[PDB]
Amino acid sequence: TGLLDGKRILVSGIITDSSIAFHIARVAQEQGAQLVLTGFDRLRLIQRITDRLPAKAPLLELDVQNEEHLASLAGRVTEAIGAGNKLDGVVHSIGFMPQTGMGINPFFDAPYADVSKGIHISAYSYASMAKALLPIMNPGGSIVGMDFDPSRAMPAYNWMTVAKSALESVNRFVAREAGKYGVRSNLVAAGPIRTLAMGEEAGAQIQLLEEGWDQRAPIGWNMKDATPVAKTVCALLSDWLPATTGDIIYADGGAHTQLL
Amino acid sequence: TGLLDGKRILVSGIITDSSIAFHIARVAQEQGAQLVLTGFDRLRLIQRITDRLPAKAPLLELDVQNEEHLASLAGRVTEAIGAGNKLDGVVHSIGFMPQTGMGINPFFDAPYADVSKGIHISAYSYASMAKALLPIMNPGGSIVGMDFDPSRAMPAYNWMTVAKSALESVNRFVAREAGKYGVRSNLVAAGPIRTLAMSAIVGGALGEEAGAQIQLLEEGWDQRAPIGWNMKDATPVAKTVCALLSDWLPATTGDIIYADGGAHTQLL
Amino acid sequence: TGLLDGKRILVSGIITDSSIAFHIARVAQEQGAQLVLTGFDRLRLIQRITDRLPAKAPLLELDVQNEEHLASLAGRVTEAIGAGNKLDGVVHSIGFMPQTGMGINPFFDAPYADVSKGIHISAYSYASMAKALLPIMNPGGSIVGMDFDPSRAMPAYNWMTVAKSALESVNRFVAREAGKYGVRSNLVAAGPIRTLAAQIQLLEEGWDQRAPIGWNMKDATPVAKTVCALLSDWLPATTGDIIYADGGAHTQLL
Amino acid sequence: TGLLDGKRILVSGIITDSSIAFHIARVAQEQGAQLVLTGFDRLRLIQRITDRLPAKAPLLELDVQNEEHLASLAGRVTEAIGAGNKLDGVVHSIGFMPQTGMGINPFFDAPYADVSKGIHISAYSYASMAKALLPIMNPGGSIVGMDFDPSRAMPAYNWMTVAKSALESVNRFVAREAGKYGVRSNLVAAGPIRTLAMSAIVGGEEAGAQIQLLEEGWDQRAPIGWNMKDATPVAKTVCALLSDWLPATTGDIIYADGGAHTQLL
Ligand SMILES: NC(=O)c1ccc[n+]([C@@H]2O[C@H](COP(=O)([O-])OP(=O)(O)OC[C@H]3O[C@@H](n4cnc5c(N)ncnc54)[C@H](O)[C@@H]3O)[C@@H](O)[C@H]2O)c1
Ligand SMILES: NC(=O)c1ccc[n+]([C@@H]2O[C@H](COP(=O)([O-])OP(=O)(O)OC[C@H]3O[C@@H](n4cnc5c(N)ncnc54)[C@H](O)[C@@H]3O)[C@@H](O)[C@H]2O)c1
Ligand SMILES: NC(=O)c1ccc[n+]([C@@H]2O[C@H](COP(=O)([O-])OP(=O)(O)OC[C@H]3O[C@@H](n4cnc5c(N)ncnc54)[C@H](O)[C@@H]3O)[C@@H](O)[C@H]2O)c1
Ligand SMILES: NC(=O)c1ccc[n+]([C@@H]2O[C@H](COP(=O)([O-])OP(=O)(O)OC[C@H]3O[C@@H](n4cnc5c(N)ncnc54)[C@H](O)[C@@H]3O)[C@@H](O)[C@H]2O)c1
Ligand SMILES: Oc1cc(Cc2ccccn2)ccc1Oc1ccc(Cl)cc1Cl
Ligand SMILES: Oc1cc(Cc2ccccn2)ccc1Oc1ccc(Cl)cc1Cl
Ligand SMILES: Oc1cc(Cc2ccccn2)ccc1Oc1ccc(Cl)cc1Cl
Ligand SMILES: Oc1cc(Cc2ccccn2)ccc1Oc1ccc(Cl)cc1Cl
Repeated sequence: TGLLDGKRILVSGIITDSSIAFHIARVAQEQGAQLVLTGFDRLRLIQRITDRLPAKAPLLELDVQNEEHLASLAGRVTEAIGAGNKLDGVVHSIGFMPQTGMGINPFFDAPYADVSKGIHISAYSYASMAKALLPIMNPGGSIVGMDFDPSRAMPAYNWMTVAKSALESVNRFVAREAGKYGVRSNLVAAGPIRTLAMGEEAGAQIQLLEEGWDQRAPIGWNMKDATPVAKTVCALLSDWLPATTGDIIYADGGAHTQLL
Repeated sequence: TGLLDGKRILVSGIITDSSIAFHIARVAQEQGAQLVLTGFDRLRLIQRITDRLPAKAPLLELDVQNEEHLASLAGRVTEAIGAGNKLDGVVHSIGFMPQTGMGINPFFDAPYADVSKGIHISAYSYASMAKALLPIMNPGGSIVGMDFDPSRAMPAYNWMTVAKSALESVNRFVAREAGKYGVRSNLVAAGPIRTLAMSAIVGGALGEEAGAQIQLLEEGWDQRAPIGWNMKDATPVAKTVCALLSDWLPATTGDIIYADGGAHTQLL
Repeated sequence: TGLLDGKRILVSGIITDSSIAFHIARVAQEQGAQLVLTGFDRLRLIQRITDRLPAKAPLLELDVQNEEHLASLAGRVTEAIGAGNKLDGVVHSIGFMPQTGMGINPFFDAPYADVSKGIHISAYSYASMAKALLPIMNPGGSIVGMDFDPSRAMPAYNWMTVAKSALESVNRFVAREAGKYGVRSNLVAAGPIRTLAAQIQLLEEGWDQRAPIGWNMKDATPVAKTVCALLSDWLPATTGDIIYADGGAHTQLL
Repeated sequence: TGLLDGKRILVSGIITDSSIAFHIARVAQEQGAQLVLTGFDRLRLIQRITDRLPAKAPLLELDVQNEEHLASLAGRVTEAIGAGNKLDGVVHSIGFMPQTGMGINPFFDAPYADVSKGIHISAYSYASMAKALLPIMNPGGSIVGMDFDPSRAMPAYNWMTVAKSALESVNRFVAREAGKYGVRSNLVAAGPIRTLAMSAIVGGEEAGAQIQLLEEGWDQRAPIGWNMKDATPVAKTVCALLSDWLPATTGDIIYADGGAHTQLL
C-alpha cells in the first residue's frame, strides 16, 4: 500500500501531540513516508513528544527567524537523510502572532513590531523555508503550508488573519520558484482544530465562530479530530494531486462553501 | 494497494479514447476500482472504446435529458453491481453546448433553446445524477464533476462559460444534499486537454479571430502554469479526480480542486 | 447639480411601489434622469404604480421571454425619447424562479422546465436586453443588473442562487459586447430587501449582524443610490463587475 | 453643484502631479471638497506641486512610520480645518517597497527587514491612519485606500503583491472599527498608471518596452480599454467612494481597471 512509500519528508511545527504537524507526521509515517522533523523552542520536550510517533525520525533545530538556522538547514537535512538523497516533501506548519494582535486586544492597539514578528513567522518564513529546501528537493516534490481562510474578517483572529492573507500571497510566489524544480507549493486551509495554539467576552466570540463550522459544513466538522486535515496534507504530498500549485485546498468540512 | 481498492464507481462521459472520462476510468481501474460505465448516444461505438480499458466494466445507456433513463438508473446500476452492493463514487464528465453558443457565433446570437439545452446537460444534470444515485451510495462516498474555470470571461467559450458558472453553483447545493448520506461532492477544474470536444468549434474558426484567440488561450496556459501544462496529457487530471474519489480528501465538499498546473493562480 | 442630469435611462422591474426598480426610478428622477420604463404583464396596474413617481415616463410592454417584444424594443424606445436621442442607461431589475426551485421545496425536486424558465428570465434576459439596447446607447453609457451574492450556497434561495451565478457569468460577457460601444456593464449585489418577491429570517437577520455599518431590510434607498452611482459618470472604469450594496456583510465571517 | 460639496477630506500620497493622489485631490476640489493634504519626505517641493491644485489647501507632514506624526495628526488636522469641524473623508494613497522585493531581484533574496518596511508603509499604515483619524471623523464618512489586485501572482510586483494582499485583509478589519463611527472603509483596485512609483517596478534598461507591453495588454483585456496616462477615471472612482452614493459598501474593493480583472484574455 502506502500513499507516501519511499518519500523523504520534512515536517515542521510539532510542539505538542495535539499539533496539526504531529498528526501530519503520524499519518505520513503510517503511509510509508520517511520523515525529518524540525522544532523551535524546547527541543528536549519535542523529542519526548516525537518519541510517540509510529517510527523514528531525526529532529533538527529550526528557529525560522534565525539566519544561521536557515543557512545551515539544507546541510543538516542531507546529513540526516544520507548524502545523494533529497527531500520529496516539505511541510510548513508554523504560526505565531503576539497576544496584542490576537483576541480581545483592540485591532488598532497592536504595534507594528508585534505585527511584523507575526508576519515574519507565519508568512515570510514560508518563502525562507522554500529558499533553503528547494535546492535539496526532487522533481515531483511538494511543499505544503497551513492556512486559515482569511478572505473575510472575523472576531479574535485579527492580525493573524492579515498574516494568513499575506501567507496566501507568498504561496503563489513560492510556486513560481518551486516550478523551476518540478516541485509544487500549496496551502491546506483547515477548519478550527483543538490545538494548544488556538477570556470571557472573547471566549464567547470563539465558541460562536467554532460552532459555525460544524453547522455550515455539509459533512460536519469535528474540532477534536486533526486527522482529516492530516490526510489532506498527505494527499498533497503525494503523486495524486500532480497538477495543482500556488493553490489552496480547503480541508474544512465544506464550511467555506456555505453561507449558513 | 490501489488508491481505489474495493471501490465501486460510476463513470459517465466516455465518447472517444481521448475523452477525459476514458482516462479517469483507466486510472481508477489501475487503482483497483470496480467500475460501471454510462454512455450517451452511439453505444456500440462507446463499447468498442470501453473495450480498450484494462478491465471489464458494464456499460449502461444514460441520456441525461431523458427522465426515463434517470428514473431507472439506480435500479440498472444495482443490477450491474449486485443487490446489496452500493457505489462509493460517481464521475460526471459530461458537457455540451450547441455551436450557436460557442466559438465564432456572436454571444448575442445564441437562441435560448440552445443555451438551455447546454445548461440542462452541462449543469442541471449534475444534480439529476446526484438525485438518482445518492440513494445507492455508501457513507464516505464521493461525487466529482468536471469544471472549466468560468470566474472570468474569455473568447469563444461563451455560453459554455455561463453553464460552468451554474455548475459550480449547483455543486454547492448537491454538497448540501450529499452531506446527509456521508457523501462528498466536488468539481475538478481542468486545464485545457486535447479531446474531441472542441473540434468543430476550432475547425470552424480557422481563418477567424477567436481561432487565434483560442490558440492564444491554450498556449498561455503552459506559460502561466508554474509547473507547466501539457494539453496532450489527460493523466494529471484523471489522477486529481481519483484523489477526490479516494479517502484522502475526506474534509472537502461543495468545492473546486484546480488541476491546471497552477495557471489560474498566476496573472502572467 | 443632479447626479444623472441630462441622461436618458431605461428601467425595467417595477411591479409594485416597493420594487427595488421603483426606488431606482424615483432616485434617478430626483437626480435629473429622464426615464423610460418597461413592464411585463399587468401594464395598467404598472402605470398606476409608476404615476406615483416624481415625473412622468413612457411605459413600454416587455416580456423578456417574448422574441417580438425584444426585436421591437429599440424602435419603441427611440419613438419614446425622440429623434436624435439615445439611451445613456439601462437597468435590468427582473427575476423569477418557480416556487419549485425555491424555499421549502427540495432542491432535487425542481424540474428542469421550471429551472430553465427561471434562468431565461433571471440570467439570459440580461444578454437579450443588452442585445436589443446597445445599438441605441451612447458611449459612456451604463447597463446595471441586480445580483444576490451566489458565491456560497444557502438555504431556501436554491435554484435562484444558481440563476444568479449564471447572471454573474452573463454580465462578464455582456461587458465584452458593451465595450465595443463604449458602454459599461455591471451588477449590484444587494443585501436582502422587504420586496414582494424559517431559515429565510435567520439568513436575512445575519446581514445586519455581519454588516460593519449595519443593514436595514426595510430600506431600499441605499441600493437604489448604488445603482445610480453606476449609471453616473463616477465609476467610468468599472465593467464586467459586481458592486456590493450589502452594508459590507459579504466581507465578514461573523 | 458638486459630488463632494461641503465635505472635509484628508488626501495623502501626493509626490508629483502625476500621483494618483494628485488627481483624487484635483477631482475632489472640482466637486466642491475642502481638503487637507499630507506629504511624506520632499515637503518643500510637495508644496510647490500642491500649488498646482485648483484651490489652496493646508499641507501637513505625515511619515507613516513615525509614531509622533501619527500621535499628533488629529490635532494638526483639527487646527487646519478649525476646532469643532471634523473630516468626512480620508484618502490613503501611499505605498513603498525596497528594490530587493520589487522587480527582477529574485523573490527569495528580499531580506525580511526590506519586506517588513514595505508591509509597514503599504499595509499596516492603512490601519494606523484609520486609528488616528476616526476620532475626528463624522458619521456617514469614508476612508479609501489604493489597491492593485493581488489575488494572482505576477512578474515584477513580487513582494509589493504580498503587501497588497495584507492591505486587503487590513481593510476588512478597518471596516469593523470604522463601522462604530458610521464610517465606511474600502479600497480602489486601480489599473496601471504612469506614476513615479511605477518607475520603481519596471526596468529589467527595458523600462519603455515593458511599459508598452503593459499598456497594450491591459487596454486589450479591459472591455472598455485602458489609458495608463490618464489617472482621472480612478480619481473619479475614489470620489464616488467618498460621496454619499455608495452608502452600503464597506470592507470592500471597487475595481477601476477598465474591467481587465473580469477577463482572462
Ligand atoms: N489549530 C487550528 O485551528 C488551525 C487551523 C487552521 C490553520 N492553522 C495553522 O496551522 C499551523 C499549525 O498550528 P497548530 O494549530 O498546530 O498550533 P501549534 O502551536 O501546535 O503549532 C504552531 C507551531 O509554530 C511553531 N513556531 C512558532 N514560532 C516559530 C519560529 N520562530 N520558528 C519555527 N517554529 C515556530 C511552534 O513551535 C509550533 O510548533 C499554523 O500555521 C496555524 O496558524 C491552525
Ligand atoms: N477537454 C478540456 O480541455 C476540458 C477542460 C475542462 C473541463 N472539461 C470538461 O470535462 C468534461 C468532459 O469533456 P471532454 O473534453 O472529455 O469532451 P468529451 O466529448 O470527451 O466528453 C463529453 C461527454 O459528454 C457526453 N454527453 C453529451 N450530451 C450528453 C447527454 N445528453 N447525456 C449523457 N451524456 C452526454 C458525451 O457523449 C461525451 O461522452 C466536460 O464537462 C467538459 O466541459 C474539459
Ligand atoms: N429584494 C431583495 O432582497 C433583492 C436582493 C438582491 C437582488 N434582488 C434582485 O433584484 C431584482 C428585482 O426584484 P425585486 O426584489 O424588486 O422584486 P420584484 O418582485 O418587485 O421584481 C421582479 C420583477 O421582475 C419582473 N419580471 C418577471 N418576469 C418577467 C418577464 N417575463 N419579463 C419582464 N419582466 C419580468 C416582474 O414583473 C417584477 O417587476 C431581481 O432580479 C432580484 O433577483 C432582490
Ligand atoms: N500607479 C499605479 O499603476 C497604481 C495602481 C494601483 C494602485 N496604486 C497604489 O496607489 C497608491 C499611490 O501610488 P502612485 O502610483 O500614485 O505613486 P506615487 O509615487 O505618485 O505616490 C506614492 C506615495 O507614497 C508615499 N509614501 C511612501 N512612503 C511613505 C511614508 N513612509 N509615509 C507617507 N507617505 C509615504 C510617497 O510620498 C508618494 O506620495 C499606492 O498605494 C499604490 O500602490 C498605484
Ligand atoms: O492560525 C490558527 C487558526 C485557528 C482557528 C481559529 C481562528 C480564530 C478563532 C478560533 N480558531 C487556531 C489556531 C491557529 O494557530 C495559531 C493562532 C495563534 C497563534 Cl499565536 C499561533 C498559532 Cl500557530
Ligand atoms: O468545457 C471544455 C473546456 C475546454 C477547454 C477550453 C476552453 C476554451 C477554449 C479552449 N479550451 C475544452 C473542452 C471542453 O468541453 C466541451 C466543450 C464544448 C462542448 Cl460542445 C462540449 C464539451 Cl464536453
Ligand atoms: O433575488 C432575490 C433575493 C432576495 C433575498 C433573499 C435571498 C435568499 C434568502 C432570503 N432572501 C429576495 C428576493 C429576490 O428576488 C426574487 C426571488 C424570487 C422570485 Cl420568484 C423573484 C424575485 Cl425578483
Ligand atoms: O502599487 C502599484 C501598482 C502599480 C501597477 C503595476 C504593477 C506591476 C507592474 C506594473 N504596474 C504601479 C505602481 C504601484 O505603486 C508602487 C509600486 C512600487 C513602489 Cl516602491 C511604490 C508604489 Cl506606491
